[PDB]
Formats: sequence, C-alpha cells, structure tokens
Amino acid sequence: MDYTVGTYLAERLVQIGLKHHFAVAGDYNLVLLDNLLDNKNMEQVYCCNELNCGFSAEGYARAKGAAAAVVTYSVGALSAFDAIGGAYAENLPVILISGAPNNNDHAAAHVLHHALGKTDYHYQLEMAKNITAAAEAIYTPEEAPAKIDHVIKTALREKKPVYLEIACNIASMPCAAPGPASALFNDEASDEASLNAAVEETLKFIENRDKVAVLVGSKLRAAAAEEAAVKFADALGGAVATMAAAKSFFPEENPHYIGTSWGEVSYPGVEKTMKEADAVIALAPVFNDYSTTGWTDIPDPKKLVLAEPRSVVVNGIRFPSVHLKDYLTRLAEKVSKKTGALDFFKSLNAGELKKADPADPSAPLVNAEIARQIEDLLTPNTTVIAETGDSWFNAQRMKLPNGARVEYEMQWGHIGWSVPAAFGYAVGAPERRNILMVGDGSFQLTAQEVAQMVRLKLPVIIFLINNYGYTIEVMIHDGPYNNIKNWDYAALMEVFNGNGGYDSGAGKGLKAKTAAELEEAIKVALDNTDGPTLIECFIAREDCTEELVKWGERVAAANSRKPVNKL
Amino acid sequence: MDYTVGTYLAERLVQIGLKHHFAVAGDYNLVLLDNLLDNKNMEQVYCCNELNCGFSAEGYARAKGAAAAVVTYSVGALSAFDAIGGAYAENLPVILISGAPNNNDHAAAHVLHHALGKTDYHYQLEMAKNITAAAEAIYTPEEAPAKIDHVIKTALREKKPVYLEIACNIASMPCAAPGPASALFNDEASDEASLNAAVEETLKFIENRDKVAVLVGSKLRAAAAEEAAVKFADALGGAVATMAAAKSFFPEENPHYIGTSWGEVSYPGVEKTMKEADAVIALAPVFNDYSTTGWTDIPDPKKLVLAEPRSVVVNGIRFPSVHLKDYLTRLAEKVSKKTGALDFFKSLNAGELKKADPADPSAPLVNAEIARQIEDLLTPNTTVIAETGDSWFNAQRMKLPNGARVEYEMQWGHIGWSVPAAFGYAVGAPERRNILMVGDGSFQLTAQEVAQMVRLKLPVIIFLINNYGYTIEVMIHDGPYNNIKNWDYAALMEVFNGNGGYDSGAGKGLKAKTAAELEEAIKVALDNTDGPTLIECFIAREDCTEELVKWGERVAAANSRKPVNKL
Amino acid sequence: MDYTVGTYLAERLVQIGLKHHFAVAGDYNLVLLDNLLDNKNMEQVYCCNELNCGFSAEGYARAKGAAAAVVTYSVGALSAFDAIGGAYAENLPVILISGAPNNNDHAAAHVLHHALGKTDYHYQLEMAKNITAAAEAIYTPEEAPAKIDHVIKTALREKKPVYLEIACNIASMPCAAPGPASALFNDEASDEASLNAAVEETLKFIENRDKVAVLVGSKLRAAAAEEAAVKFADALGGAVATMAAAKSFFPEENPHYIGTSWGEVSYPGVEKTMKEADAVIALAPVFNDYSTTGWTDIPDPKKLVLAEPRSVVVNGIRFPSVHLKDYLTRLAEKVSKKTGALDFFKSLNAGELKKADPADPSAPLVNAEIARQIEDLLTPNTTVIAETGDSWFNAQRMKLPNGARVEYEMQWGHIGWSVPAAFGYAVGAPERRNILMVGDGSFQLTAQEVAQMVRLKLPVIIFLINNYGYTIEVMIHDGPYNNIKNWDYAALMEVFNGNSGAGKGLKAKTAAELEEAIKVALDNTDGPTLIECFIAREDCTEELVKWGERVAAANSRKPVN
Ligand SMILES: Cc1ncc(C[n+]2csc(CCOP(=O)(O)OP(=O)(O)O)c2C)c(N)n1
Ligand SMILES: Cc1ncc(C[n+]2csc(CCOP(=O)(O)OP(=O)(O)O)c2C)c(N)n1
Ligand SMILES: Cc1ncc(C[n+]2csc(CCOP(=O)(O)OP(=O)(O)O)c2C)c(N)n1
Ligand SMILES: [Mg+2]
Ligand SMILES: [Mg+2]
Ligand SMILES: [Mg+2]
Repeated sequence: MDYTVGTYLAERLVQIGLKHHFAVAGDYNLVLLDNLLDNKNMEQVYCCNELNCGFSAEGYARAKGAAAAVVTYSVGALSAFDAIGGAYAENLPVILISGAPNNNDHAAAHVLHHALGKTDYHYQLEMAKNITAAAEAIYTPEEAPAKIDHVIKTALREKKPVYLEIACNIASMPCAAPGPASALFNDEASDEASLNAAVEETLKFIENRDKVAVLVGSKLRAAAAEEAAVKFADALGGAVATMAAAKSFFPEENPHYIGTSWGEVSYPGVEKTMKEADAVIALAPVFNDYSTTGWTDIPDPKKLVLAEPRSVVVNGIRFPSVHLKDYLTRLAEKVSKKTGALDFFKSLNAGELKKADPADPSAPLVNAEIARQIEDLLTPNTTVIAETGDSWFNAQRMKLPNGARVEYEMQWGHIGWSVPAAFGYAVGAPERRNILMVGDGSFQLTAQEVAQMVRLKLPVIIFLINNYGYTIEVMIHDGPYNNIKNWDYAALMEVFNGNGGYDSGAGKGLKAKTAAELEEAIKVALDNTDGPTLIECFIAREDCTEELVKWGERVAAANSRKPVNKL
Repeated sequence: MDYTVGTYLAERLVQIGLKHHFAVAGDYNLVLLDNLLDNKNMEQVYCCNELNCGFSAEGYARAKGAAAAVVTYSVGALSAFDAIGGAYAENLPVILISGAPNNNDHAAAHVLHHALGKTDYHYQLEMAKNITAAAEAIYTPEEAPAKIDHVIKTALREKKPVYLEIACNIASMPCAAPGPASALFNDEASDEASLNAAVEETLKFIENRDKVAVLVGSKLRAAAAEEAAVKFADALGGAVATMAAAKSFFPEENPHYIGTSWGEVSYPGVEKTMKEADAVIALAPVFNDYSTTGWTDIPDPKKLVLAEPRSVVVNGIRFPSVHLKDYLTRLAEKVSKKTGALDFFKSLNAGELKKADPADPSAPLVNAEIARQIEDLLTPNTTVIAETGDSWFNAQRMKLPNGARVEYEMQWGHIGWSVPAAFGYAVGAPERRNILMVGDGSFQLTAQEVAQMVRLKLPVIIFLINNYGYTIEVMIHDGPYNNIKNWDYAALMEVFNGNGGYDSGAGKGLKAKTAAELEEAIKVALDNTDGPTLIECFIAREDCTEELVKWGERVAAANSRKPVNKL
Repeated sequence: MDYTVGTYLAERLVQIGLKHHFAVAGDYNLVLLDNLLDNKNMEQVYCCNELNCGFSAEGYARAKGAAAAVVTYSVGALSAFDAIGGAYAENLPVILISGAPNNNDHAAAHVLHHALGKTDYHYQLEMAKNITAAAEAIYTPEEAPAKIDHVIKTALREKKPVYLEIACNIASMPCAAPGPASALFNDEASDEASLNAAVEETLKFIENRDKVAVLVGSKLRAAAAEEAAVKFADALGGAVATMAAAKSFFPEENPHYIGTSWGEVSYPGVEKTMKEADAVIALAPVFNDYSTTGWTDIPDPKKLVLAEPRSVVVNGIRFPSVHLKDYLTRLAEKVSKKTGALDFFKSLNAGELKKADPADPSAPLVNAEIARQIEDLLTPNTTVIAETGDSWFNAQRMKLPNGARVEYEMQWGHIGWSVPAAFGYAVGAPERRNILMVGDGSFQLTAQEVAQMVRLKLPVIIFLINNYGYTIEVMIHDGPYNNIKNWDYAALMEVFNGNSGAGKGLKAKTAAELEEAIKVALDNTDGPTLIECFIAREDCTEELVKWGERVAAANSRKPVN
C-alpha cells in the first residue's frame, strides 16, 4: 500500500484501537476528511458543532481508551479547545486534528478566511500548546509521519490529549507507510530497584500501623491499575473507599468496599473510619477543592502513602519511575493481612446509606424516587453518564453491581459535557445499556447532539431532570442568573426525528411526573431499540440531595475566602 | 458613591454606551455577576452556552458599538474564545470578562475545579493574548481600575476585543471610583501635515486619471467613516461599488452607487468598470481569499489608492496617523468632479441585476422566490443578519433602501454565528425590524439561542432555509460530511415556549413550501409582536444562487493549489 | 528616492532622532546592515557582543530619547533580549531589529543554522512578545511599511522597547516610501474634562492640608514632565524630595529640594518631613521592593495624590487620559502656596547630609574619599553613569549642580549594564563630561565594551572600584559566590589599545594617587581613562548596610498560610 498524509493518520488511529472518529466539515479539512474516509476500518461520525465534536470524542475515549476529533481551522478548533482542555483534565487521549491553511499562504502577506484578519497563522498552534501534552503543525508531507507518530505516542503514554494541524493542500500527498502498532504503545517499564524499594518502604511504614484504609482515586483507570487494585485490596483485607470521582473504579460487591469517601458527605461510617485509620494508601488520587469538600477534608500527611500513576511517595521518599499497576501487583504479593480499619468500620454499626422506600404511584415525583428507579435498572452491562449538577450526588448514592460503570467529568465540570459524551460513549460501547442522567440547565448547552443519537439509532436512555434551573448553583450562591428558560424537553425528540417519516428517526420523548409514569416511561425506553429515549422528569427546584446542600456551602466558603496578607 | 471592583467595571461598561451585558453563571463569577447586577443602568442577559454568549455580545456590538460577555473560568472562557476571535476578525469591541480562582490559590500547589488538573492558572490569560488587543488579569482590587480602563480604552481605540479576568474573591472589594466617560474615548487626532499630504498626493495621482472608481470596504464602519464616504463620493461624482462584506456601508439609492464588486460575481457592469478605471480609491478594504474570489480578482497595484482606517498609501507613499474620516472629509472639500468611470458604467448598458418574476402561488418554493419576498419586506428601519452559506449571496443581491442594514460575518465565517448574533443585535436595536436569514446547517450549531429570543419577547423574523445540508460546501467539494440530520425546525418553537402556558412564550414556528405559504407566514410573523417567528422554508439541495457555484469553484481551486518549490 | 525594506527602516530611525545605531553582524542581517548604511544621516556602530549591543542602545536612548540595535537571528537576539527587557524596565524606546531566515524556509521542513534544529522559526518572535510593547515579523516587503511604522509609534508612545525581525532575502526589496516624521510623534492630548477635574480634585484635597510634600519618581523623564515639575514646585512652595531612582530628575539647587526619600536611608530630616506631611503628591513613582527599602517605606494611602504619566488618582477617583506634563502645568497655574512641609523640614535643624573631610594624601584610599573627589568633578555638563552596587549609594550622596545628570538602572539592576550603557550614552552625548562609576564584579560581565570607547575615541572617565568582589551581596547574604577572580584592571587599557588607541589605565591606592589620576583623565581627550581604585571589601557606605538588611529580610520572608 502507498500512503498519503491523511491515510497515514487514519491508519495510526486504527492501530491504537479507534473504529470511529468524529468530525465537522469545513473547507480547510475536506480533502483530509476524504483521506480519512478512505480507511475501511473506521467510521467517520459527524457532529452538530465543534464543542460537541470534542466532547463526543472525550466520551468515546472513556469507552475505547482513545479518540479523535477533526475540525476546521480557527472557527472549529477554538471551541473544540474547551473540550480538549476537558480531556486533559480527565486524563483521556483525544487526538484533535485541525485543517489549516494552504502551505503556500505562510509568510506570504495573505489574509485568509476563518482567521483573525492578520497574515499570521501560528496563533492556533500556540493556543493549543497550553492544553495538550504535544502539539504539532504539519506543513509538508515529509514531516507528517514523525509528527503524527510523536503526538500519538505522547497521548497514549501520558493519557492526555494532543493537537495536530495539517495544511489543506497536502492531505493527499504521498508519504512513508506506518510500521507496526506495537511501537505506539511502547513505554518505559518500572525501574526495578525503585519498584522493590517503594513496596518495601510501604511494608516498613505499615509494620506497626494495623488500621490501613485504601482510598481509590480518579486516576486509577488512567494508570490501567483497576484490576491490580482489587488484588492488593484482597491481600491487605483493609477497608477500601472511593473518592467521589472514582465511582465504579473498584467493585462495590467486594467485601472490603465501604463506600464513598467525600468528607462530610461520605457514606455512613466512612469519615470516622478514615479519621481513625493509622495509614491511608491513596491510589491515583486527585485532591482538589471539590474532592476535599472545599478544603475541609485533606488527607493527614502523617498517614498518607501516595501511589500515583507513575510515582510513589511513601515514608518520606519519592519514587519516580514506579508504575502503579506494578506497585499494586508486587505489593499484593508481599503484604500481610491488615484488617484493623475494616474491623473498626464494622464495629461502628453506622449502617448502610439511608435510602427512601418506593413512592405512592400518583404522588408528585421526587428526586429520591427517580434515583430509586434508576438504581433498579442497573446491570453489570450498564454505564451511567452523570452530569455536573445534582446528578453527581444521585449517581454517587447508587449501589453498583460489579461490572456497571459510572462516568463523571468532575475535574473539568463543563455543564453540558454529558450529552455529547454519552453520544460518543454509546458509539464506542453499543453493547452496553447506556444511561444519561442530565439536568435541564446542562442539557441546554449541548442538546443538539441528541439528534446524532437519533441519526445513528443509538438506544441511549436519557433521564432529563427538569427542576427549572441551575439547582447546584442555587445551593452555592443564589441569584437571577440561576433561572433558565424552560423548554418542552420531551417534545424535542420529535424535532430531531425530522419530517417524522418512519425512516427519519426513532427517538421518543416521554414525560414523568409521578412514580407510576416513570415506571411506564422506563418500560417504553427499554423497548425502544431503534433510537434514544428522553424521559423528562419533573421535580421541585429545591428537591435535591441532602449531600448537595452540605457540599455547596463548603464550596461557596472556600471560593469566597478573603485574601490573606502578602507583606 | 463608593465603588467596588465589580461596580467599577459595570460603570465603565455603562459609560461606553452598554445598556446590557451577556452572561453565563458559574461559581468563579457569581459575586462578580452580583456586582454587575447592582448597576441600575444595565440589564444582565443570560445565555444558554458560552459560545452563544460570546456571539450574542458580538451581535450587540454591531447594534451599539461595543459589548460585554461574562463567563466562568476555563469551561466558559475557552469556548467563548471562538467568539472573541470572531470579534477580532470583524473589528468589534467586545469585552470578555472571566471569573478566575480565589487569589489565595496562585502559587499555592492547589488543584482547582474547571482547570487542567495542574496547579497553574495562567494558561487562560496566555491563550487570550492571541486573539485580543489587550488582556489583563486582576488579582487584587488596587490594580482593578487601571487594568479595566486600559482594556476598555484599547478596545474602543483599536475596534478589537479585549480580555479581563477577575479573581472570584475580590469583586466586592473597594477600589477607586471612575472618572468621566470622555477619557475612555480619548484618541489621537490625525497628524495635520500627514492628512494634508495624503490628500494632496491623492489629487496629484488622479490629476490625469479621470476614470476614478471608489471601492467601499468592510472596515468602513470600524473607522466611523460611512458618512464621510458619502460626502467624498458626492464631490467626486465617480462610480462607487461595495465589496461583498461592506453591503449596507454605502447608501444604495445614491446615484453614484453601481452595486457589488466581487470578481466574476459582481453586479452587471461592475467588473468591466473596475478593469477600465484609471484609479481605484479603496476605503477600508479587506482583501482576502474570499473577497478576491479565490485570488482571481486582486486590485491593480498601479491604480490603487489604499485608504485604511488609520493610514493612507497613495502615490507610493505610506501615511500613518491619518484617520479615514478626516481624509475623506478633507478630500471631499478639495477634489474636482471625476465622472469618467461612472460615465463608462452607464455607457455599458449592462442593465440591472437580473431578478426572477413572482412565482405561481402553489408551485414548489424556490430560492429565488424566498429572496424576492424578503427583499419586499425591507424598510429603512430593517436589519438583515445573513449567515455564512448561500444566504451570503441572497442577501448580496437585495436592493437596500437607504437606512436598511445588512450584517455579515465574512472574515471569521463561523456557521451558526447568526442566531446568537441576531439575538444580541435585537436586544441592542429593539426598534428595528430584525430579520435573520440562516441555513439549516448553521442553525443547528447555535439553535438554542432562539429560546432567549422567546424569553425576552424579541420579535425577530427568522427565515430558516431548509435545503437538507451544507450546500455551500457541496459547491466547494462534496462528500458525506455535507449531509446533516434533518429536523422539524418549525416545531422547535413550541419546544422553546415551554409548558406552553400562555405566559411561557410567544414564539411561532411556520412552514413554507410554496410562494403562497411564504406570504401568509410573513404576515403572521409581522403580526407577532410578543416573540420570534421562525419560517421554515423548504427548497431543493442544489437550488442555490448562480453566484455561489462560480465563487465555490474558485475557492476550492485556491485552497487546493499545489505546494510550490522551496529550494 | 526608491525605498527598500531596509532603507524605509533607516529613514524612520533618522526621523525619530537617531544619529547612530548599534550592530553585531551575522549572515542573516548583512544585507540589512548594507541598507542601513545607505542612509548617511546616521552612523552604524559595531559592538563586541549582543548583550552589550543592547545595553549600548539602552544608554544611547538615555542621551537621545530612542535607539536601535541590530542583531542576527537566535544567537544574537536571545542574549540581546536581556538588554531589551532592561529597556522595558527602564522605560526606554529601544528598537531591537533581528535578521531572520530566508522567507522561502518557512513551512518548508528545513532545518537552519542558528536555530534549535527544528523547522519552526516563530519561537524568537513569541519570546520577544513577553518583553516588548510591540513585536512584528516582516516576511514580505509589502508588509514592512506598516509593521515598521507600528513598532516605532508604539515605542515612542509607550516609552518602551519593541521588536522587529526581517527575513534575510527581503531587506533590499522595494516598498512604499515613508511619510512625514510628524506622524511618528502623534500622541493623544489629555482629555480636557479629566485634566480639569483631576486638578480641581487635587485643589480640594489640599485646601486644608498645608503640609504638602512632592515625591519625584523615576518615570518623570518618561513622561517628559521634568520642566513641568519645576513649575509646579515653584508655585506650590512645598517640600520636594526625589526617590532613589529619580536622582537628577529635579534641580538640586532649587530651594524647595530637600534631598533623597528612601526610607531609613533618606537624607536627614526627609523621613520625618514625609511622615509629618498631610498630603504627598507623587510624580510618576515606581514603588518596588528596592525603592520602598524592602517594603518598610510605603506611602500613606490617605495622604497620597498619585500622578502617573498618563493618569491621576486623587481623592478616591481615577482619572485616565491625563498626561502628567499637562497636569503639572495646569496645577502650577492654579495652585496656591502650601509651605507647611518645607517649613517643617527647616524647623527640624536636621542639617545637610554629613560628608567626610579630605583624607590624608598618603593614607590607604577609602570609599568616602573616592566619592568626595568624584563629587568635586561634577559640573552642569556632567553625566554620571552609576552601576548597581555600592556605586548606587555613593552617587545618591552627591550634590548635583543644576544640569548634572545621573543615570541609574535600578529597576532592571543587571550588573555590567554600566559599561556598554556608558559607551552608548557617550556616543549620544559626546559634548558632556561622561563619568562611569562601576564596581569590579560588574565590570567583569561586560568589560570588552571599553574597547569600543577606545575605537571611537570617547573620553569617558571610568572609576573602577576594586573592592575584591560583590559587596552589595556581602551586605544582603554572604557566601563564597561573592568572591571573584581579581584582575589587573588598569592593564586592560593597553590590551584594548592593541599594538590605534589612546585609552589610559591608572591605579589609585591613596588620595594623592587618585588626585593625580583624575588630572591625567581630564587631560586625555583622545580616549577613555580607567582609574583602578583600591579599597577594602567592606569599606562601603553606611546606607548600603542598612538597606541591604531590609532587602534580605523581604526576600526571605516566610510563605504566609
Ligand atoms: C460550561 C459551563 N458553564 C457554567 C458552569 C457553572 N455551573 C456548574 S453546575 C451549573 C448548573 C447545572 O444545572 P443543571 O444541569 O440544571 O443541574 P442541577 O444543578 O439543576 O441539578 C452551572 C451553570 C459550568 N460548570 N460549565
Ligand atoms: C464553526 C464552523 N464549522 C464549520 C464551518 C465550515 N462551513 C462553511 S459554510 C458551511 C455550511 C453551512 O450550511 P447551511 O447553514 O445549511 O447553509 P447552505 O450552505 O446550505 O446555504 C460549513 C460547514 C464554518 N464555517 N464554521
Ligand atoms: C546580570 C546580573 N547578575 C547577577 C546579579 C546579582 N547582583 C546584584 S549586585 C551584585 C554585585 C555587584 O558587584 P560590584 O559591581 O563589584 O559592586 P559592589 O557591590 O562591590 O559595590 C550581583 C552579583 C545582577 N544584579 N545582575
Ligand atoms: Mg437543573
Ligand atoms: Mg443548508
Ligand atoms: Mg565590587
């Protein structure tokens, strides 16, 4: 096979496991989209706008491990940067590829469409560098293979997005062919002395600390260490809790799992157990303002073993070049049984998380009953995409059967992420039962991507929580800016179906205002195999989780804290 | 009055003539939105998402001369950058204001929500610098007045957008009060020797060049020179044509106006007249790939007097510090009558632009009949917002009564601009008859802002041209990426009306598939004073202007031209 | 004439008043330098290295108002960027012009010499943006006129440096001709309503505040407001003090001048007078960690009228678009006598700054005796260039006759600035008596530029203070890094003469030898004279010792939490 710039790119994308890429056409990328189309192992999937394109790829990367979005110069790329910064924040290897000017137009005093009106076309690459792990511009075909391979290998190694731009007049130009896929995953092994030392220091730290807790963090999947963490936890026999953003990164039917650790909104018993543990082994955590409940819940530095994806800090020593999967595997082999924290937890009799009983059939639907019927739908083959909003807290409360997944975007927190993310996740994982839980406010930012779920016949079940505005903001600091224009969300499904011809779309929009209506809507949803089903769930503005009220206050307090003295 | 950081900002915004600013709430900006709310001379207007917020402000600036958009850190700002780069490209002073972290969180090793996961919060400011004329971060209240005043004065002087970020814990902090508004508009006068010299060189250039044409450019309004250009044109008595993006920047009922100059898609006679003029006086032009019809129509460097907003290049000499309004005023006083090109044009008998007759009532609607009935609606109090797409060419063909305005975004060309731009323009110019002409493809990127037109009861008349995909791209280079998922656009209006209660919205969605149905829909539209009216106009995919086909080919040719030899 | 990119630039430089520009050749700028040589209204002056080239321009801008430096791509420009940041810090319009790659090598996958080994040639320009007021790359001739005019106007407007790069294959290419010089000096006027209101608010503020002190700041010359400050001071009749970096920006023989304000190292009576004043009118100040003596001396916000070059903050109102020269001119016309702080100062009997009597001729030379003899050299036609180090404090103690200038680089504080800065200043102001006061440590960074003073026959008198290392650092925080390799500094003159040069190098180890050396220096009209003065490491001003401790305490203060 002879390759071109564009087919080289396509082949590399297929080699890292992509079966799809996402795109929005524009004149600087059309020839490149033609070359990408030429690859018989990938589908090209079209999006409504470039933010949504970016977020669709982000969601795909959650299903498949990586993804790619293709956009046009400047007008496409700048909005897509928002999503790419999201991918950086969520440790996902999304490859952003932009069209770019004709290579003759550089340093030529040419003013070009889509650009600033100046004759300088480096600004986009410049901007990209701030929000990616690698960023390259391809101006000539000879430089294409090296630049492509560099950004792909970096994305996969770092679990971060990357940027490529390609001149619009070279995508069909010949270049070298790509070598074997195995080269792209090539990575450092753990330094063996370091691995051994980190594990041994961990044993010397816990030799006389029998109450050991394990804190599962939101970078565990990025480190491909989820399986190793179960092995470690089973050997240790300690208490295992998840940070809020790590929901589903540890099997909840495992007898060592005690629930969520999230400060004053932890599951019952957990906060106590963590306070009175002698050692906390944290596996790939992100400690931020949200995850620490407005800086009120910070791990005790005297007890913390900090095992990150590529380093361990233990017993006052930093060990770089120790991969978490390797650390956990070896530690699982060497560690003795340390059941103390878990014994402490059970002796608490703090009970299980208190959950409401089934609602009466005709009563007004409430937040707690929606959460109950959703929890009832969960299977080992289910993924729930949970938006920023009260849905964060509802999803957190659900008991997951082993195998069920939850997808959160808690580090970036872009409301509206969820709709294109669920689209892209559903493209990538069509075998799964894919459930989207999204608030009305969020939905409005990105709603149009539901039309793509319709176009592709994806059977996503969408729970749209219609509480008439931004209830999480209401619980941080209220004002007129938290009110939104209400829509007939259910009716939007018919809009996306088109001229309404039978072949034009099989989306369904339903309304649920009672428990009985919700039951019946769920039934219709599960039977709709040809398209998405949006269930518009009606509840009161302030009918939210107890957790949200408490977390919201501590967040408003951290954000507003006064400046300290600087002289 | 005692001021705070935030009320200082609000007051400056009011002083430059804003009566509105646009916003999307988020926790890093809520206190700042409260301070901005405290100003009794401005409305705070909420948007669905941050791209749309940015574009709403862009549209407002077309109505009012400047604008402001307020967004949250990182998740809001990065998408809004797309719109801000648009404002830069279209020479509009939009002030982007972002919320930002608590000022205690800098250089503190704190990981914060909405950010990349790192502990460095300068990246947004860095990115902003590439697409603005000034960009400042406010970390302390003492630095607020200077930074605010700097970015505002720069925006107004340069007719370019600017960036401010404000730490979330200082918006209510006291600071100095603002001085008089007059300080903000303070600008250089023309250098008198330069002004005199530029005008005199222009007379010596045209002394023996009697066939003088005037080419009105898309930076004429930015230079506030529209009125001066009429004075000059009337004194000269030459032929005056507009570049495509300068439609409505010169009164079309003026007897010296000959139509559009746009290469092979010029109005009849114009191309000939420009070829055989001896001098072309270009007033604030932008010569780009689109405006030159894929580089096939470049002005003759031997004939060109180049009068830009702040400089004139004439008779081989560059004169900086000569303001276009001043140049035109003085030139109008000194120039003799030079009627030659206009005499040449009339002697062409090239006739007027050929326009179709009224359609039969029941026949399938065609592109040309939509253009006809829209042209029939134009009054001196009308503005037409014309999207990138075939709507560029339809709008170009319309005969404007003096006073009527057309708004184009031809330099940036972000499809979807038009919907939030029309929202913001209609907020700013509610007295006008505001008409939006938008294609189906474009509409899908930003459709949700129609809900804000509903919320605010704005009587915008929207002509949605439903030709089942991206017809302009079809005419550049066709592929599967130009097909889109069709919607029931008309039905979307009921969605935005909400629970459909009488007080919930007065948007109307109508369908037009024949000339008669279009007439009747226009009537209903004009009678709907309480909300927007969307008229979904159905036509064939390839039923487009002749102009688009011709321009599309030359553009595809310029974009794809082969690389030249570099050694 | 027909213009080229290069000659357009040349003409613009001549229009802004340059009679010289400074250069270091390299293959990417040679054509450009030829084009600059076409214009015979300025001379092209060559420098040893690009750091020194930049600082030569910086000192020329002190003498003439603006300057230019020309360097080669990457290897020249990156080091020159330290001088350009320096110019930005010191408010000087220096135009840095770099040669750049052939315009065919952009977006071509070509690796070029002097670059990073990649194929991207935008990095220099991106770097420059961080330290300039404007920065433009010229890749085609048709774009040159607008880019050139934009950076020049910007430099003059903002009083800051700017950056241009010009592709090496386009410098001789035709372009449009430049218009009138007048266009380049077209600044906005003050907003009249704001000017009037700011003056009116100032008159309100001081209505019942008779004890009015005037604090003269280091951005007064950038504001072109020195003459206006004298008019205001003469009308007001209050006490005037200069900030350290503003030495010579106010005539010291004026009866309203009370000396230096600089915290605990102020002239006697000044610190008290400032504390007693009811209003302090600060004229273009820069309040930084050094100028506030480690943040120990900050103006009382309740008494401060802050008149910056382009704005005034007074009575809790900010007034942009008010130019200080105009503010001072108007205020001088309107203000009534406010003598109270000057009465207070006199009433104090604090005395004049105490200064040492002549030393015993044959005793070992001491720092105070060096300062006394230099002070005795000062005339109205004198400029002293004072290096970072104890020379800052010795110069600060000198009583200037009206007309005498001091050049300081206190914001940037790059040791070694003084040598090429004195070279460039002496090229721009050859009529003046130009004295360089420079320490041994500083001298060693940039010494080679004395060879250019020899080449051009500039009669710069150089007092090299040989105190065997970095005393200013000894007095902040001592360690082995303050010791340097000693040189025979006097013998360096002969090296720079070659085997063709009239530099003189002399040694002074007593007061009599210093007296004799200075006579020889004054008689040497054909080249520079370096006088190597030997003093003990710790023989420094008392002021350095006090200010040093305060700086160290500010630098090392603990993180707050
Ligand atoms: C793009 C973006 N803009 C603004 C915000 C700030 N923000 C955080 S949660 C929220 C409200 C979400 O409302 P909804 O989706 O209705 O969920 P609810 O809180 O009502 O449960 C907002 C505006 C954000 N996170 N991202
Ligand atoms: C944000 C953005 N993405 C992609 C493009 C490329 N583009 C230019 S015109 C066009 C099609 C617009 O289609 P429509 O609005 O339906 O107008 P029609 O051409 O059918 O008249 C596209 C995708 C763009 N200009 N801006
Ligand atoms: C380029 C540069 N490097 C390092 C420093 C730090 N520094 C400040 S003063 C000084 C010593 C000055 O030595 P000298 O010129 O001998 O003067 P003295 O202090 O002995 O009077 C140093 C190293 C600096 N200011 N600039
Ligand atoms: Mg909500
Ligand atoms: Mg269309
Ligand atoms: Mg020394």
